[PDB]
Amino acid sequence: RPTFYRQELNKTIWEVPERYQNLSPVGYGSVCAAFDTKTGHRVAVKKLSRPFQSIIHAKRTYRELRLLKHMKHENVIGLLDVFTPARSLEEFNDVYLVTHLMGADLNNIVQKLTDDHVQFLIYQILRGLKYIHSADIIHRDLKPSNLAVNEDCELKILDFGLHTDDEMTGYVATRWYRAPEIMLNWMHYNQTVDIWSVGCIMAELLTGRTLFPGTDHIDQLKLILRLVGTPGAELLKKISSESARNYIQSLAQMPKMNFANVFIGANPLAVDLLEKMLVLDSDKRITAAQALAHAYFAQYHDPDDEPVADPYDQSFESRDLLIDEWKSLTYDEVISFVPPP
Ligand SMILES: [NH3+]Cc1ccccc1N1CCC(CO)CC1
Ligand SMILES: [NH3+]Cc1ccccc1N1CCC(CO)CC1
Ligand SMILES: [Cl-]
Ligand SMILES: [Cl-]
Ligand SMILES: [Cl-]
Ligand SMILES: [Cl-]
Ligand SMILES: [Cl-]
Ligand SMILES: [Cl-]
Ligand SMILES: [Mg+2]
Repeated sequence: RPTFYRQELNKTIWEVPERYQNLSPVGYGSVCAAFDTKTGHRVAVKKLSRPFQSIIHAKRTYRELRLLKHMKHENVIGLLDVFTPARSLEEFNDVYLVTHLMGADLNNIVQKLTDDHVQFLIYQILRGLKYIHSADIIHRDLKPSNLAVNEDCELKILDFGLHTDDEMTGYVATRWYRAPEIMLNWMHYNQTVDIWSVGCIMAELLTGRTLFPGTDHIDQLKLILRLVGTPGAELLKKISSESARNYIQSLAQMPKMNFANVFIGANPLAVDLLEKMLVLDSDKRITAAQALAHAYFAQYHDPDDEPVADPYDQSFESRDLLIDEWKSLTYDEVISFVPPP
Protein backbone atom coordinates (compact mmCIF):
# COMPACT_ATOMS: atom_id res chain seq x y z
CA ARG A 1 0.00 0.00 0.00
CA PRO A 2 1.40 3.40 -0.99
CA THR A 3 1.64 6.34 1.38
CA PHE A 4 -1.23 8.80 0.88
CA TYR A 5 -1.32 12.55 1.52
CA ARG A 6 -4.39 14.78 2.06
CA GLN A 7 -5.19 18.28 0.84
CA GLU A 8 -8.19 20.54 0.20
CA LEU A 9 -8.52 21.96 -3.33
CA ASN A 10 -11.57 24.08 -4.23
CA LYS A 11 -13.82 22.95 -1.36
CA THR A 12 -13.00 19.22 -1.70
CA ILE A 13 -10.63 16.91 0.18
CA TRP A 14 -8.25 14.91 -2.02
CA GLU A 15 -6.33 12.00 -0.50
CA VAL A 16 -4.00 10.41 -3.08
CA PRO A 17 -0.77 8.37 -3.32
CA GLU A 18 2.53 10.30 -3.20
CA ARG A 19 3.31 9.38 -6.81
CA TYR A 20 0.69 11.97 -7.95
CA GLN A 21 2.04 15.54 -7.66
CA ASN A 22 1.12 19.16 -8.44
CA LEU A 23 -2.66 18.59 -8.47
CA SER A 24 -4.62 21.31 -10.29
CA PRO A 25 -8.45 21.50 -10.54
CA VAL A 26 -9.78 21.21 -14.09
CA GLY A 27 -13.52 20.54 -13.96
CA TYR A 28 -20.51 12.62 -11.45
CA GLY A 29 -17.20 13.79 -9.96
CA SER A 30 -14.45 16.37 -9.69
CA VAL A 31 -11.29 16.26 -11.84
CA CYS A 32 -7.69 17.43 -11.26
CA ALA A 33 -4.71 17.38 -13.58
CA ALA A 34 -1.52 15.96 -12.06
CA PHE A 35 1.97 14.68 -12.85
CA ASP A 36 2.41 10.94 -12.27
CA THR A 37 6.01 10.50 -11.12
CA LYS A 38 5.88 6.71 -11.53
CA THR A 39 5.13 6.78 -15.28
CA GLY A 40 6.14 10.28 -16.37
CA HIS A 41 2.70 11.07 -17.81
CA ARG A 42 0.40 13.98 -17.16
CA VAL A 43 -2.87 12.44 -15.95
CA ALA A 44 -6.49 13.21 -15.07
CA VAL A 45 -7.49 12.13 -11.54
CA LYS A 46 -11.28 11.92 -11.05
CA LYS A 47 -12.81 11.69 -7.56
CA LEU A 48 -16.27 10.14 -7.84
CA SER A 49 -19.06 12.11 -6.15
CA ARG A 50 -21.36 10.11 -3.83
CA PRO A 51 -20.57 6.77 -5.57
CA PHE A 52 -22.74 4.62 -3.25
CA GLN A 53 -25.60 6.96 -2.32
CA SER A 54 -28.33 4.76 -3.89
CA ILE A 55 -28.68 1.34 -5.50
CA ILE A 56 -28.74 2.99 -8.94
CA HIS A 57 -25.60 5.01 -8.17
CA ALA A 58 -23.76 2.05 -6.62
CA LYS A 59 -24.51 -0.10 -9.67
CA ARG A 60 -23.43 2.72 -12.02
CA THR A 61 -20.10 3.03 -10.16
CA TYR A 62 -19.49 -0.72 -10.59
CA ARG A 63 -20.49 -0.57 -14.28
CA GLU A 64 -18.01 2.24 -15.01
CA LEU A 65 -15.11 0.54 -13.21
CA ARG A 66 -15.73 -2.81 -14.96
CA LEU A 67 -15.87 -1.14 -18.38
CA LEU A 68 -12.73 1.00 -17.92
CA LYS A 69 -10.76 -2.01 -16.59
CA HIS A 70 -11.61 -3.98 -19.76
CA MET A 71 -10.74 -1.43 -22.48
CA LYS A 72 -7.19 -2.12 -23.83
CA HIS A 73 -6.89 -0.62 -27.36
CA GLU A 74 -4.88 2.18 -29.02
CA ASN A 75 -8.02 4.11 -30.09
CA VAL A 76 -9.97 3.78 -26.79
CA ILE A 77 -9.35 5.43 -23.42
CA GLY A 78 -7.88 2.99 -20.89
CA LEU A 79 -7.43 2.92 -17.11
CA LEU A 80 -3.97 3.83 -15.76
CA ASP A 81 -4.84 3.42 -12.05
CA VAL A 82 -7.70 3.16 -9.56
CA PHE A 83 -7.33 3.67 -5.80
CA THR A 84 -9.07 4.29 -2.47
CA PRO A 85 -7.49 5.56 0.77
CA ALA A 86 -9.61 3.03 2.70
CA ARG A 87 -7.71 0.26 4.50
CA SER A 88 -10.77 -2.02 4.84
CA LEU A 89 -14.15 -2.65 3.24
CA GLU A 90 -15.66 -1.33 6.49
CA GLU A 91 -14.28 2.20 5.89
CA PHE A 92 -14.55 2.15 2.05
CA ASN A 93 -16.29 5.32 0.82
CA ASP A 94 -14.30 7.05 -1.96
CA VAL A 95 -13.19 5.95 -5.44
CA TYR A 96 -10.52 7.66 -7.60
CA LEU A 97 -9.93 6.91 -11.32
CA VAL A 98 -6.72 7.84 -13.24
CA THR A 99 -6.44 8.23 -17.05
CA HIS A 100 -4.12 9.96 -19.52
CA LEU A 101 -4.70 13.70 -19.60
CA MET A 102 -6.42 14.68 -22.86
CA GLY A 103 -5.90 18.06 -24.52
CA ALA A 104 -7.90 18.81 -27.64
CA ASP A 105 -11.07 17.14 -28.82
CA LEU A 106 -12.39 16.93 -32.37
CA ASN A 107 -14.12 20.31 -31.93
CA ASN A 108 -10.77 22.05 -31.29
CA ILE A 109 -9.83 20.91 -34.81
CA VAL A 110 -13.12 20.88 -36.72
CA GLN A 111 -8.74 23.99 -38.79
CA LYS A 112 -8.47 23.17 -42.51
CA LEU A 113 -8.91 19.43 -43.10
CA THR A 114 -7.80 17.63 -46.24
CA ASP A 115 -9.56 14.48 -47.43
CA ASP A 116 -6.49 12.59 -46.16
CA HIS A 117 -7.17 13.92 -42.65
CA VAL A 118 -10.81 12.77 -42.82
CA GLN A 119 -9.72 9.29 -43.98
CA PHE A 120 -7.29 8.90 -41.05
CA LEU A 121 -9.62 10.26 -38.35
CA ILE A 122 -12.65 8.19 -39.38
CA TYR A 123 -10.44 5.09 -39.83
CA GLN A 124 -9.35 5.34 -36.20
CA ILE A 125 -12.92 5.76 -34.91
CA LEU A 126 -13.99 2.62 -36.80
CA ARG A 127 -10.90 0.69 -35.62
CA GLY A 128 -11.81 1.49 -32.01
CA LEU A 129 -15.48 0.63 -32.66
CA LYS A 130 -14.67 -2.78 -34.16
CA TYR A 131 -12.90 -3.55 -30.87
CA ILE A 132 -15.70 -2.14 -28.65
CA HIS A 133 -18.46 -3.93 -30.58
CA SER A 134 -16.59 -7.25 -30.56
CA ALA A 135 -17.15 -7.24 -26.76
CA ASP A 136 -20.93 -6.63 -27.25
CA ILE A 137 -20.52 -3.09 -25.84
CA ILE A 138 -22.48 -0.14 -27.27
CA HIS A 139 -20.90 3.29 -26.78
CA ARG A 140 -24.23 5.20 -27.22
CA ASP A 141 -22.79 8.77 -26.97
CA LEU A 142 -20.35 9.26 -29.86
CA LYS A 143 -19.95 12.97 -30.73
CA PRO A 144 -16.97 15.30 -31.38
CA SER A 145 -16.51 16.31 -27.72
CA ASN A 146 -16.08 12.61 -26.81
CA LEU A 147 -13.15 12.14 -29.24
CA ALA A 148 -9.65 13.17 -28.14
CA VAL A 149 -7.10 14.17 -30.82
CA ASN A 150 -3.43 15.13 -30.50
CA GLU A 151 -1.00 17.07 -32.69
CA ASP A 152 -0.17 13.96 -34.76
CA CYS A 153 -3.90 13.49 -35.62
CA GLU A 154 -4.08 10.40 -33.36
CA LEU A 155 -7.53 9.77 -31.87
CA LYS A 156 -9.07 8.09 -28.79
CA ILE A 157 -12.74 7.35 -28.00
CA LEU A 158 -13.84 8.36 -24.48
CA ASP A 159 -16.88 9.05 -22.22
CA PHE A 160 -18.88 5.86 -22.78
CA GLY A 161 -22.62 6.19 -22.26
CA LEU A 162 -23.22 4.76 -18.80
CA HIS A 163 -28.38 11.29 -20.03
CA THR A 164 -31.59 12.86 -18.71
CA ASP A 165 -34.72 14.31 -20.30
CA ASP A 166 -33.72 17.97 -19.90
CA GLU A 167 -30.25 17.24 -21.34
CA MET A 168 -31.83 16.07 -24.64
CA THR A 169 -34.33 18.91 -25.13
CA GLY A 170 -34.17 21.68 -27.73
CA TYR A 171 -31.24 23.00 -29.79
CA VAL A 172 -28.53 20.85 -28.21
CA ALA A 173 -25.49 18.98 -29.58
CA THR A 174 -26.23 16.20 -27.08
CA ARG A 175 -29.00 14.97 -29.47
CA TRP A 176 -27.68 15.91 -32.97
CA TYR A 177 -25.59 12.71 -33.33
CA ARG A 178 -28.21 10.20 -32.05
CA ALA A 179 -29.83 7.60 -34.31
CA PRO A 180 -33.57 8.26 -34.85
CA GLU A 181 -34.73 4.90 -33.41
CA ILE A 182 -33.17 5.76 -30.04
CA MET A 183 -34.05 9.48 -30.13
CA LEU A 184 -37.76 8.57 -30.41
CA ASN A 185 -37.67 5.13 -28.68
CA TRP A 186 -38.91 3.30 -31.79
CA MET A 187 -37.51 -0.11 -30.83
CA HIS A 188 -34.86 -1.99 -28.91
CA TYR A 189 -31.60 -0.61 -30.26
CA ASN A 190 -28.23 -2.28 -30.78
CA GLN A 191 -24.63 -1.49 -31.73
CA THR A 192 -25.74 -0.08 -35.12
CA VAL A 193 -26.68 3.21 -33.37
CA ASP A 194 -22.95 3.99 -33.09
CA ILE A 195 -22.47 3.75 -36.89
CA TRP A 196 -25.21 6.38 -37.38
CA SER A 197 -23.18 8.68 -35.10
CA VAL A 198 -20.00 8.06 -37.12
CA GLY A 199 -21.90 9.08 -40.27
CA CYS A 200 -22.97 12.38 -38.68
CA ILE A 201 -19.37 13.06 -37.55
CA MET A 202 -17.88 12.20 -40.97
CA ALA A 203 -20.35 14.52 -42.76
CA GLU A 204 -19.40 17.36 -40.38
CA LEU A 205 -15.65 16.86 -41.01
CA LEU A 206 -16.23 17.04 -44.78
CA THR A 207 -18.49 20.15 -44.76
CA GLY A 208 -17.54 22.01 -41.58
CA ARG A 209 -21.26 22.06 -40.61
CA THR A 210 -23.52 20.02 -38.31
CA LEU A 211 -25.49 17.46 -40.37
CA PHE A 212 -28.80 17.42 -38.41
CA PRO A 213 -28.91 20.48 -36.08
CA GLY A 214 -32.55 20.12 -35.04
CA THR A 215 -34.26 22.65 -32.77
CA ASP A 216 -36.16 19.75 -31.07
CA HIS A 217 -36.78 16.01 -31.59
CA ILE A 218 -39.44 16.57 -34.29
CA ASP A 219 -37.52 19.21 -36.26
CA GLN A 220 -34.51 16.87 -36.18
CA LEU A 221 -36.57 13.93 -37.49
CA LYS A 222 -37.78 16.10 -40.39
CA LEU A 223 -34.19 17.01 -41.34
CA ILE A 224 -33.25 13.31 -41.23
CA LEU A 225 -36.18 12.07 -43.34
CA ARG A 226 -35.65 14.77 -45.98
CA LEU A 227 -32.11 13.40 -46.56
CA VAL A 228 -32.61 9.61 -46.28
CA GLY A 229 -36.30 9.31 -47.27
CA THR A 230 -39.42 8.31 -45.35
CA PRO A 231 -39.65 4.67 -44.18
CA GLY A 232 -41.09 1.85 -46.24
CA ALA A 233 -43.46 -0.84 -44.99
CA GLU A 234 -40.57 -3.13 -44.04
CA LEU A 235 -39.13 -0.73 -41.46
CA LEU A 236 -42.59 0.36 -40.25
CA LYS A 237 -43.28 -3.25 -39.19
CA LYS A 238 -40.28 -3.04 -36.82
CA ILE A 239 -41.46 0.03 -34.85
CA SER A 240 -43.20 -1.15 -31.69
CA SER A 241 -45.32 1.86 -30.67
CA GLU A 242 -48.60 2.09 -32.57
CA SER A 243 -48.57 5.84 -31.89
CA ALA A 244 -45.06 6.24 -33.32
CA ARG A 245 -46.13 4.25 -36.39
CA ASN A 246 -49.24 6.44 -36.68
CA TYR A 247 -47.13 9.60 -36.49
CA ILE A 248 -44.74 8.36 -39.21
CA GLN A 249 -47.65 7.62 -41.56
CA SER A 250 -49.03 11.14 -41.07
CA LEU A 251 -45.97 12.53 -42.90
CA ALA A 252 -45.95 13.00 -46.67
CA GLN A 253 -43.65 10.53 -48.39
CA MET A 254 -40.20 11.71 -49.54
CA PRO A 255 -37.51 9.95 -51.62
CA LYS A 256 -33.89 9.59 -50.56
CA MET A 257 -31.80 12.54 -51.83
CA ASN A 258 -28.78 12.35 -54.15
CA PHE A 259 -25.79 12.50 -51.74
CA ALA A 260 -23.39 13.70 -54.47
CA ASN A 261 -25.56 16.83 -54.76
CA VAL A 262 -25.48 17.29 -50.95
CA PHE A 263 -21.74 16.74 -50.33
CA ILE A 264 -20.62 18.76 -53.34
CA GLY A 265 -17.05 18.06 -54.40
CA ALA A 266 -16.40 15.33 -51.83
CA ASN A 267 -14.35 12.25 -52.71
CA PRO A 268 -16.82 9.88 -54.46
CA LEU A 269 -15.66 7.05 -52.15
CA ALA A 270 -16.50 9.19 -49.10
CA VAL A 271 -19.96 9.80 -50.57
CA ASP A 272 -20.45 6.05 -51.09
CA LEU A 273 -19.48 5.25 -47.49
CA LEU A 274 -21.85 7.92 -46.11
CA GLU A 275 -24.73 6.34 -48.05
CA LYS A 276 -23.97 3.01 -46.33
CA MET A 277 -23.77 4.47 -42.79
CA LEU A 278 -26.79 6.82 -42.93
CA VAL A 279 -29.46 4.17 -43.54
CA LEU A 280 -32.77 4.54 -41.69
CA ASP A 281 -33.29 0.78 -41.07
CA SER A 282 -30.61 -0.10 -38.51
CA ASP A 283 -30.58 -3.76 -39.71
CA LYS A 284 -29.16 -2.58 -43.06
CA ARG A 285 -26.38 -0.20 -41.92
CA ILE A 286 -22.75 -1.14 -42.60
CA THR A 287 -20.91 -2.55 -39.56
CA ALA A 288 -17.56 -1.27 -38.26
CA ALA A 289 -15.74 -4.40 -39.46
CA GLN A 290 -17.29 -4.09 -42.94
CA ALA A 291 -16.49 -0.35 -43.14
CA LEU A 292 -12.77 -0.89 -42.41
CA ALA A 293 -12.53 -2.89 -45.66
CA HIS A 294 -14.21 -0.11 -47.71
CA ALA A 295 -12.05 1.36 -50.49
CA TYR A 296 -12.09 4.83 -48.87
CA PHE A 297 -9.56 3.52 -46.28
CA ALA A 298 -7.25 1.63 -48.70
CA GLN A 299 -4.31 3.80 -47.55
CA TYR A 300 -4.63 2.72 -43.88
CA HIS A 301 -6.49 -0.62 -43.72
CA ASP A 302 -4.39 -3.49 -42.32
CA PRO A 303 -6.48 -6.55 -41.39
CA ASP A 304 -3.55 -7.91 -39.34
CA ASP A 305 -3.52 -4.76 -37.16
CA GLU A 306 -7.24 -4.28 -36.34
CA PRO A 307 -7.65 -6.32 -33.14
CA VAL A 308 -10.76 -7.54 -31.32
CA ALA A 309 -11.48 -7.55 -27.58
CA ASP A 310 -11.29 -10.26 -24.96
CA PRO A 311 -14.76 -11.60 -24.02
CA TYR A 312 -16.70 -9.31 -21.65
CA ASP A 313 -19.19 -10.69 -19.07
CA GLN A 314 -22.14 -8.30 -18.52
CA SER A 315 -24.29 -10.74 -16.55
CA PHE A 316 -24.23 -8.33 -13.58
CA GLU A 317 -26.61 -6.01 -15.48
CA SER A 318 -29.64 -8.25 -14.77
CA ARG A 319 -28.64 -8.86 -11.14
CA ASP A 320 -30.62 -7.39 -8.24
CA LEU A 321 -28.35 -6.54 -5.31
CA LEU A 322 -28.30 -4.32 -2.24
CA ILE A 323 -26.17 -1.17 -1.92
CA ASP A 324 -23.58 -2.86 0.28
CA GLU A 325 -23.34 -5.81 -2.15
CA TRP A 326 -22.63 -3.52 -5.13
CA LYS A 327 -20.14 -1.71 -2.89
CA SER A 328 -18.30 -4.92 -1.97
CA LEU A 329 -18.09 -5.96 -5.63
CA THR A 330 -16.59 -2.55 -6.46
CA TYR A 331 -14.08 -2.83 -3.60
CA ASP A 332 -12.92 -6.21 -4.96
CA GLU A 333 -12.33 -4.68 -8.40
CA VAL A 334 -10.33 -1.75 -6.96
CA ILE A 335 -7.94 -4.00 -5.02
CA SER A 336 -7.47 -6.52 -7.88
CA PHE A 337 -6.45 -3.86 -10.45
CA VAL A 338 -3.18 -4.61 -12.24
CA PRO A 339 -1.55 -1.64 -14.05
CA PRO A 340 -0.50 -1.75 -17.69
CA PRO A 341 3.21 -2.46 -18.56
N1 LIG B 1 -19.34 24.16 -46.26
C1 LIG B 1 -20.59 23.36 -46.58
C2 LIG B 1 -20.33 22.20 -47.54
C3 LIG B 1 -19.06 21.69 -47.84
C4 LIG B 1 -18.94 20.61 -48.74
C5 LIG B 1 -20.08 20.04 -49.32
C6 LIG B 1 -21.37 20.55 -49.03
C7 LIG B 1 -21.48 21.64 -48.13
N2 LIG B 1 -22.71 22.28 -47.77
C8 LIG B 1 -23.55 21.40 -46.91
C9 LIG B 1 -24.97 21.90 -46.65
C10 LIG B 1 -25.65 22.16 -47.99
C11 LIG B 1 -27.11 22.60 -47.76
O1 LIG B 1 -27.83 21.42 -47.96
C12 LIG B 1 -24.90 23.29 -48.67
C13 LIG B 1 -23.46 22.87 -48.92
N1 LIG C 1 -27.81 20.93 -41.90
C1 LIG C 1 -27.43 21.17 -43.38
C2 LIG C 1 -26.34 20.26 -43.85
C3 LIG C 1 -25.01 20.41 -43.45
C4 LIG C 1 -24.03 19.61 -44.00
C5 LIG C 1 -24.36 18.67 -44.96
C6 LIG C 1 -25.67 18.48 -45.37
C7 LIG C 1 -26.67 19.27 -44.80
N2 LIG C 1 -28.08 19.09 -45.03
C8 LIG C 1 -28.65 18.12 -44.05
C9 LIG C 1 -30.16 18.18 -44.04
C10 LIG C 1 -30.62 17.75 -45.43
C11 LIG C 1 -32.15 17.79 -45.39
O1 LIG C 1 -32.40 17.62 -44.02
C12 LIG C 1 -30.08 18.72 -46.50
C13 LIG C 1 -28.55 18.82 -46.40
CL1 LIG D 1 2.99 6.55 -4.25
CL1 LIG E 1 -5.45 5.70 -22.90
CL1 LIG F 1 -12.43 5.76 1.43
CL1 LIG G 1 -20.04 17.56 -29.32
CL1 LIG H 1 -47.57 11.50 -49.42
CL1 LIG I 1 -15.23 -10.22 -18.20
MG1 LIG J 1 -17.96 14.01 -22.77
